Amino acid sequence: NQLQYLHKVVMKALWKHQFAWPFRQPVDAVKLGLPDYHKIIKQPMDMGTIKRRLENNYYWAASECMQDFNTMFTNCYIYNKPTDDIVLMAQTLEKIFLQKVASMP
Amino acid sequence: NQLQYLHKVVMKALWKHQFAWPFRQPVDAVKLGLPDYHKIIKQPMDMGTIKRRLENNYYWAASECMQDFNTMFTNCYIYNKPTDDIVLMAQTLEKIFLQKVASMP
Ligand SMILES: Cc1nnc2n1-c1ccccc1C(c1ccccc1)=N[C@H]2NC(=O)OCc1ccccc1
Ligand SMILES: Cc1nnc2n1-c1ccccc1C(c1ccccc1)=N[C@H]2NC(=O)OCc1ccccc1
Repeated sequence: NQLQYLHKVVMKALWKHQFAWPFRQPVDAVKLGLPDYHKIIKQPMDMGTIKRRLENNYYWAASECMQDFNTMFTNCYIYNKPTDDIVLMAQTLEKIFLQKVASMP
Repeated sequence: NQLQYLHKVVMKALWKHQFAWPFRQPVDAVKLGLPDYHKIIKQPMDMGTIKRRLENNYYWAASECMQDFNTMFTNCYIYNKPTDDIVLMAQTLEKIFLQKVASMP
């Protein structure tokens, strides 16, 4: 019921979102040219991974899925500079995530 | 019911927590010697403010209170360096926040 909601309502909205594109797949540190990314960020996470996990019944509790969303956003804030656009993008998506989590069954 | 839960269960646990102390009052940029804090962080938030707001029935929806917790943690990640202790402290508290939010009525 709760994981159904996270998949059917929360992920549906965030995946579609205008600012979703950077978070749809794992950060490729080599392509992006970020040699220090995996030195700073120890637990990478992204929406593609969360989506697969929801589809394949990976999670046992809603909170596990919620923690993955949180880790995704947090990594972005920790690695990037405050003035970066990605930071505003993460904030916008996280706000919507928390709003819908408040309405979870 | 939901705001009661946020006050009685969520705030109760986080306020007591070992790592709560830096977040119990607004960041005093002058005392802490952070001249650029309010240039970078545009919406300051802290647990003291959230606690007063819960006590005084300030909030209309649980999500408003949840957004304040999120803003508090996010500010910490954006302003501080990745290796700072406060960053680990925020992560620990945020994990507990999200865990209890998953059990909200
Ligand atoms: C997700 C995520 N998390 N971080 C990043 N993405 C990301 C993932 C996939 C694609 C893009 C991005 C964007 C991005 C997103 C949107 C707009 C602009 C940028 N930015 C990436 N970070 C970056 O390029 O760091 C700059 C840097 C480089 C070297 C050293 C220090 C700092
Ligand atoms: C909350 C919160 N958010 N940021 C900070 N606190 C905070 C609030 C109240 C009290 C302490 C702290 C601690 C803290 C907390 C715990 C342990 C260590 C530190 N650190 C503060 N930041 C800081 O000193 O920046 C270093 C800096 C200075 C100048 C320039 C650049 C960077």
